[PDB]
Amino acid sequence: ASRSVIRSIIKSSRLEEDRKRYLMTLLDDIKGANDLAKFHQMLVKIIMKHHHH
Repeated sequence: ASRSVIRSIIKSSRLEEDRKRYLMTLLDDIKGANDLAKFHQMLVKIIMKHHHH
């Protein structure tokens, strides 16, 4: 997905702030559309797993 969409998903999430910042450092190191898409795919899985507690 786009960097802006991924950023918003992390920022709006209920993850611990330091864990949000961790994910942003990873995102900053990601390069390319394919890799951004894979990151977003991982991210959604993480968020939904965390939410489902």
